[PDB]
Amino acid sequence: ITDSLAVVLQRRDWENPGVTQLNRLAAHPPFASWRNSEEARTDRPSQQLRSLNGEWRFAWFPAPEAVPESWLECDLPEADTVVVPSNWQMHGYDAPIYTNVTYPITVNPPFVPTENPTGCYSLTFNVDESWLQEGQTRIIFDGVNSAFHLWCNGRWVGYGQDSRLPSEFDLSAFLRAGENRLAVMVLRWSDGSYLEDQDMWRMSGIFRDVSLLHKPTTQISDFHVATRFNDDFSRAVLEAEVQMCGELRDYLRVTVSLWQGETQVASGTAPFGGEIIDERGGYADRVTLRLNVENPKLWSAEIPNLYRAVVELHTADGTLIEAEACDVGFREVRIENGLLLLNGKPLLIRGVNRHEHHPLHGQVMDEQTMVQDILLMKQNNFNAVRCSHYPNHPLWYTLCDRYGLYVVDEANIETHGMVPMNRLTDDPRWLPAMSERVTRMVQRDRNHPSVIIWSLGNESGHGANHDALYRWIKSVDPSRPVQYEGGGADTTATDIICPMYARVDEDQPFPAVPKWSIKKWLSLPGETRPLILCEYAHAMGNSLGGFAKYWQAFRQYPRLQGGFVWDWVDQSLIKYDENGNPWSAYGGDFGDTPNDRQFCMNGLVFADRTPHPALTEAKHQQQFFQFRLSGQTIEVTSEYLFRHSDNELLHWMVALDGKPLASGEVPLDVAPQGKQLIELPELPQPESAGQLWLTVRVVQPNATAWSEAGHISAWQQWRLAENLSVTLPAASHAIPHLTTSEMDFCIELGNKRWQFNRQSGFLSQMWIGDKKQLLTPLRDQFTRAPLDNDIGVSEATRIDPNAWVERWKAAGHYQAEAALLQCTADTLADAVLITTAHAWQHQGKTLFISRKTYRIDGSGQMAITVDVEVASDTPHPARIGLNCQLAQVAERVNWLGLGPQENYPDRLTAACFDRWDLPLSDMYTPYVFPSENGLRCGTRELNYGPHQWRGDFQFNISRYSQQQLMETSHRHLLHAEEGTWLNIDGFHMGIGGDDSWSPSVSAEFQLSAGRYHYQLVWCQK
Amino acid sequence: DEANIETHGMVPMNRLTDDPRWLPAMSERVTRMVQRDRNHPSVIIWSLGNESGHGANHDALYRWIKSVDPSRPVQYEGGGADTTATDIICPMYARVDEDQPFPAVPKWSIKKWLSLPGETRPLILCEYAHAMGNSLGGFAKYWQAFRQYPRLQGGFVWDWVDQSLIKYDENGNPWSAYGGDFGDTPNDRQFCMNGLVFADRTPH
Amino acid sequence: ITDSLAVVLQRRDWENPGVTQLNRLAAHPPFASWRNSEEARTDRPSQQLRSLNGEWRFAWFPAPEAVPESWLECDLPEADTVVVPSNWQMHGYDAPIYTNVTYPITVNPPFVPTENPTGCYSLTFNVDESWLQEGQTRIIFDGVNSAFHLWCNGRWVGYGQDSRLPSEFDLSAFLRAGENRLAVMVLRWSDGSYLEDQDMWRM
Ligand SMILES: OC[C@H]1O[C@@H](O[C@H]2[C@H](O)[C@@H](O)[C@H](O)O[C@@H]2CO)[C@H](F)[C@@H](O)[C@H]1O
Ligand SMILES: OC[C@H]1O[C@@H](O[C@H]2[C@H](O)[C@@H](O)[C@H](O)O[C@@H]2CO)[C@H](F)[C@@H](O)[C@H]1O
Ligand SMILES: [Mg+2]
Ligand SMILES: [Mg+2]
Ligand SMILES: [Mg+2]
Ligand SMILES: [Mg+2]
Ligand code: NA
Ligand code: NA
Ligand code: NA
Ligand code: NA
Repeated sequence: ITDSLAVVLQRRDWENPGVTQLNRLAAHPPFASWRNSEEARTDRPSQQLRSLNGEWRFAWFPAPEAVPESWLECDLPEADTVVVPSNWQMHGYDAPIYTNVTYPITVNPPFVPTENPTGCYSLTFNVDESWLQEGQTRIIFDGVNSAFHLWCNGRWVGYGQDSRLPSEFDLSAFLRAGENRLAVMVLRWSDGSYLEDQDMWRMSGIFRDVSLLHKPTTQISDFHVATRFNDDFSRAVLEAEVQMCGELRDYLRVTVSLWQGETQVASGTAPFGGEIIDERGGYADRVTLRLNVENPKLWSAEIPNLYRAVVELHTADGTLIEAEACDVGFREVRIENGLLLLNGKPLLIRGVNRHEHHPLHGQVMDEQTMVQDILLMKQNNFNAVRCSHYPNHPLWYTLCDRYGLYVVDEANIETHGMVPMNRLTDDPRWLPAMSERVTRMVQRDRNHPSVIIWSLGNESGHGANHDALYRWIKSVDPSRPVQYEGGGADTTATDIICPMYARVDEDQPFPAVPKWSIKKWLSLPGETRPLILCEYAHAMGNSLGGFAKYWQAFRQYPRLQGGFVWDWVDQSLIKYDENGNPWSAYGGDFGDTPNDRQFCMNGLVFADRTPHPALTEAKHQQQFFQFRLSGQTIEVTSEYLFRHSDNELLHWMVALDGKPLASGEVPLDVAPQGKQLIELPELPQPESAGQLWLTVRVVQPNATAWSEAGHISAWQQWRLAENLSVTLPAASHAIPHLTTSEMDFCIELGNKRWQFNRQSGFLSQMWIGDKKQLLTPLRDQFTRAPLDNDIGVSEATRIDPNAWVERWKAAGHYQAEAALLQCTADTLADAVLITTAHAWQHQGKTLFISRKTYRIDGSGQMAITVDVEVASDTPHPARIGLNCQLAQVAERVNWLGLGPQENYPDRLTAACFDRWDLPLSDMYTPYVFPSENGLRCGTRELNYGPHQWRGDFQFNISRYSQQQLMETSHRHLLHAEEGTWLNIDGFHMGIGGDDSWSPSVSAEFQLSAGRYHYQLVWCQK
Repeated sequence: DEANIETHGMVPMNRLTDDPRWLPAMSERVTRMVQRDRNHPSVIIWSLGNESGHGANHDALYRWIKSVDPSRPVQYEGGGADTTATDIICPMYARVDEDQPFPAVPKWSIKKWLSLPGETRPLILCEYAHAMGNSLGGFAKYWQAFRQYPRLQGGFVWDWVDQSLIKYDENGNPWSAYGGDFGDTPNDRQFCMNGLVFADRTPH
Repeated sequence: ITDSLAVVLQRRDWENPGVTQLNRLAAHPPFASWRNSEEARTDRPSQQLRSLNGEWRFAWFPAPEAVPESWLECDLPEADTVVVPSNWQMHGYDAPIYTNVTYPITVNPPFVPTENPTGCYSLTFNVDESWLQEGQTRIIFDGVNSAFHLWCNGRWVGYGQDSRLPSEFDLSAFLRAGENRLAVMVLRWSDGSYLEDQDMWRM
């Protein structure tokens, strides 16, 4: 009766910040309750641990109040069978929502909306009775979003809040032998929601594991590990504190053993009872052991050396009651003199922020995925990750511990949508709620070596609640520093200056919470902390421009110790078309309102875990080896702090315009932070004209746990020389033949023919034989299909006048009208010469002026010359080039320039100058939300079909016009056009990326010169 | 002004104070006081309570106040009288010249305490000169020290009035009662009597 | 029904450190709500402020569970008339205890003892309706030791812990014009007790 919904729901615990849990047990590190040492030791699987994951019964309701009492007793008829864990929105029950800042619900804390989607989960299962006899049996919910009530065998059990941490309950008193039934009522909204405003998809359900744990009545209730070292790390002290629950008896003992794989390194045994702590005594129920270790093996992202620790609770006679264990890593994290140190050295964080997201599973995680991520990261030179913005699936930590990644554990608190942001955080009333959120995380994760920094959450302003919490940790766990960006990134609540989106050299002086250039920030009067950006280089779409600027600063300023890119994967979901075709969806794609469109897409990889081109730039900028070239010597520098170049091969090679003339292989031998000199054999001195370039690569001969054999970890290239061509084109036996008409001019030469329309002034068509070559005339082009960055947050409804796109639009760039100023033809002794002049205008203003010359000789080549003038008072144009639609369509693309991936002016350091050949398809970048893409710069020769272009330009080539791209919102809606679209740019604006909601392209990358010149050569084979 | 928190009987004393679980409870206790009394000029120091050992909960609370009300210092004696949780060294019952070196929470002579390596805070005894019955011997010793050492800024005597209650004899005669006088068990007898004045407010 | 003891006491909020209050308003400095400057200025007395101190009706029980639902509705027969504020031990209801360090009860947080002396206080009073028309009306307990539940006109209102600070509740929705009745159930032990071990008389 009191177990009745009617009654339980009476209280509406989900609308009371004062109630965050009911009868939930206390937090702690991971238990298995092994009943055998070896097992625990070898991390086998414990039988006192049982998963309840699988098929369950589900039913959905628009509101809690609509639930039926029967439910408690009996399963429903209309119930469905579902797999757990999972997100109900992923099963079509309701929609997933995608907002960033704005709360999905109405802001009226601590009130949630009357219509609050309820998910009734139920499960019937059997229990061994042996369990029922002795010991304790509890259930564990690794993750339930957002809040929920629980019943067992018809009996009300408890309540819980905080979608990201475990919830435990003692079932011991509700279990019957044999068949039992669980009834979990889960709710979308709760007061907890107010603390969970992360910019992610808003979902719900039992998205994390469910289990049962059988523990002895007298058991290990908790334990902590700590390492201490001597000044040189030649000796450590493992110190373990253990707490027990149960019946205290003098024959109880505890043994802690340290293992190095097969070897037992140290052991210690003792009886309960601590040292005096105060006037009343000590902890009778605790005990602390101290193990000494000589020449311990240190743990690091570079070399995750691990040890295993075993905690055995037993009697004096030797009888074991139970065992617990964990992996241990010897490392010391400390901030000293402005620097963040690890094991004595100063780190350089090559980090990234990462959400728990699966295109198919929603927020549900699994080993497989996790590992994928890890491997990728490692493979791309990352060494750290930030749990944006809640505690992760437990397994994660282990993996990181094992694989080697620095981690920032972050509390599940974001109140982004409040106003002002710290409205809650500065309120005592919410303190307790917040507290729970921090404390619990700590208790759970504190023994993992990979965790090196605690974080109080994200975007929640700065409030006293923070200060208090910050302090709490400090007292409880002094082994790791604490950071928090809210309220200015340098408050009393952070041990590190951890801004987000601060620029390298430019200040953004917002009131109250200005973002200084990072170099300046460091030097403010009185400032002494290290600086690490919690978020930077917004990777939304075609982005990452400027990345190198950061890396360079990082490398030059000691106190700038890196940052975490934003972010790992796109938060895109799959949908299907009627043909059962899957496609990537984003904000509003589920009729979800309100929503933030593509904003959920900012990763370096696609949800499927396929890389965006940007990834490469990252990998390159983050390499662990740095090169210097001096004469014939290569200087190599190691950015490793702990390892030696023991799996490194250096391949080098020389080529002339793509023609390889020499290669070499040299094994690396460099100590962490050391230098290696590399002597080059005498280099070739070709006569032929061209550019001589040197290229080095670093290879990993042997595979690793995270990499294959032959992995490339670093590269670098240099231009050795140049041999200017002083040659002359041999004579032609003939010369083109001009032919006027009213409409045009005709140039003929053999099978070749070119035509220029006299009204438009453009080269309208050209033939080879009887084959027309263009579907569209060759013309000047000044715009681009806006990048995400070009758009920012401008919306049709709510336009952002400073967005590039906005300006371009307003300027009429997108719709200016060309006007022939002049067009003439002339016959020279050795060729035909055409000259034109056009003007683009808009509303009486002249934006650009394009003056060209086309000169066709007897060799059949057409040389083009372009000179443009840009009004100083118009917004710098996205680009300056030409375009046309070629009638032909080929398989491959071959060029001599920067490659092979997409590269832009402010994003091309990772690219190499060579000869590339790819399939047309590869020249396209399937950004979910479409825009200008696939460009390659620094090109000297381009070949497609019978065509060849020469000069010095950048280009792109695909089947989609810029207009198409510009007019389509999803990749899945593009359809190839008739021939091949080609854009050849003399110049192209940068892409930016410092952030995606303001103009982020640096001046050096803007087309602000006023006058531009370029030349080109076109021919056929 | 002192928060309503004493866990004296725990064991060890900070059993609760060092537990997150009790944090919220404790919090309420502090926060609320502050919100209520902060505008009174007479209040010049906030105190986190009494005899509850020293626990993280304390640190957090200490900090909270500091942030919210920077106008007054915060003190707390628990756990040694000189923890990170107090702006002042505020022991109770430390002697003028003699040290009482209890393990973990020794009570140094107050003159010595001041000079410990690294110590810089002022010292004010939160409790001293136990006025139980025929007492107060030695009082002058303190006063003199106080007067001679700048950093010794005084203290609060323990305590004002006797905590005695009235009872009646059969002749309807009233009489002062103490521990166990109500059959109350267990009890601490006269210990409730340590004032400078009698409950009626008549001076000792 | 949900206002029923049977139901309310179900939860045993007094044995849960997680629950320290229910529907209690937020803390703040002292208000009078003067409606005239001068008054406030000269610290006169505000009429938006009313004392409920005086004679009330009291009844004592060895345990909460022993209370009678009737109580909610109707005053008791065996109820006594008492002055408030006051300490029930001072009226002979039970004994005052004098321990210093040692807890008066058994140490088993957050558990309190089954026999936990309950004091049922009740009060019937009249409310001007003008108050009932506009504005907000709340009640204020300057001090209740140690924990307690509250009802107004038969309706369950809230809960509170911490014997030394005020507890406030908005009555606005439970008041009727004219006659109203308050029912306050007060408890000796509560989880709060674990935080109130001062060496003083336990009342
Ligand atoms: O990828 C989204 C990021 O948004 C930033 O917040 C911006 C927000 O995008 C913008 O709409 C608003 O005008 O300004 C905010 C600046 O605080 C976040 F800060 C990032 O962490 C991402 O969520
Ligand atoms: O007036 C009583 C005072 O007792 C002190 O505590 C003593 C206690 O009296 C004694 O029985 C025990 O052995 O040692 C305690 C020392 O911590 C208090 F500290 C004072 O504040 C008074 O309560
Ligand atoms: Mg709640
Ligand atoms: Mg956000
Ligand atoms: Mg309680
Ligand atoms: Mg005491
Ligand atoms: Na640096
Ligand atoms: Na985003
Ligand atoms: Na002095
Ligand atoms: Na006393």
